[PDB]
Amino acid sequence: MIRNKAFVVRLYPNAAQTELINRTLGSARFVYNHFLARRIAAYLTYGQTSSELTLLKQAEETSWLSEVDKFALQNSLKNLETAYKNFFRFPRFRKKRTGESYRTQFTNNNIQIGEGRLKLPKLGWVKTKGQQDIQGKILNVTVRRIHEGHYEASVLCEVEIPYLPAAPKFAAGVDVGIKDFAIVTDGVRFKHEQNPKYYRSTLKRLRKAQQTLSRRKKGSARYGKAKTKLARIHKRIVNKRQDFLHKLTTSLVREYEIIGAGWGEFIRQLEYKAAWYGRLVSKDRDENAALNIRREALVAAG
RNA sequence: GUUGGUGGCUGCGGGAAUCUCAGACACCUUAAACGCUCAUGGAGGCUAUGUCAGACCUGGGCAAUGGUCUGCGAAGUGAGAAUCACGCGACGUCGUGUGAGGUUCAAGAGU
Repeated sequence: MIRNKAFVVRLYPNAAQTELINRTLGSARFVYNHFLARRIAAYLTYGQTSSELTLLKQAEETSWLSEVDKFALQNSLKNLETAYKNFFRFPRFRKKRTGESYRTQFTNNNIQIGEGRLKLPKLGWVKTKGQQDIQGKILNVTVRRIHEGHYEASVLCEVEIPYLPAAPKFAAGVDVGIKDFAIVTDGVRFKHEQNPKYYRSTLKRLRKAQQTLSRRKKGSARYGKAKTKLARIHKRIVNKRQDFLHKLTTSLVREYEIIGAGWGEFIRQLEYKAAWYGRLVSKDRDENAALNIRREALVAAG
């Protein structure tokens, strides 16, 4: 019943509270590159990297590392350790991107949920919009920068999600459609889920944005504006796709107890919402393909 | 140089659709296309079809035929505005601070 959910709330920090977010993202990237260089030159362990980070915080040259939140740097070091272990079971550096995130752990109520505000360790009260009601213990907050004027805080909480009631239909055969995104079928009626509106149009706008960026000189101010616009259109495409898939998968979970482009997001959302709401997933051409998928999935399940 | 009817390009409204509002518009019963302003800039920008190859393809090779915009100024470059209500400061505006923003549905995300 207790599920880990990420109440992504749009942050609206002031000038100081966003300067600090920038200086913490840069610091988490810096303490990543520095210790990656140290690890590469070594051929360090968790204790060694923690001690060297503490010395850097006390170092005169890099004293500003202690200004940013400590949990961001600790989790940056943890991510570096995991990446190094995966490469051993020497990854590339971290490049300054538009979309960069840091996460802060929870300790002695350093992070608190306000009405239209969010409390963060070095930031104070950060104004938020669309604060979905939270009734669980905060685990960590992934303060991020989608692009220049867009910040978010994936407040990971342990909120007890309740299982949904009994479902009207027993299965929903879904398969990748040619024209439609997918065709669902309870078994008799073929509800063809058409692709979300203005999806080819927004892909065309994405191509125009990519062409505009490639026409500009890197490191320029107008190049920065075009890069931000490309990031905005990427975020808009992600929002449209994820909203289409959220609505489709919630409709599938509510309407059907079983659910037999962006298909990766579709499958991820379907699986985690099936786990959350108490469902199961078994993992003429379109209609017959969907019917066969439904029949085989139901046979495998039972 | 037009009172009027439909359409969505951009900005805020957390997300999607829709809607107000605002910056521009576009056609005339049609439902498509497009963000805008100023300065600089000086010849290119967009698109359809063909190619495996400019969104270059995989040390080798291809970048063709048309339409469309464009010297009445393209790309690039620098600077700006784009919801509402209260104040504060300075000359009806400009900054600056705070607050609010409709309906339905939805909302785990990240290296």
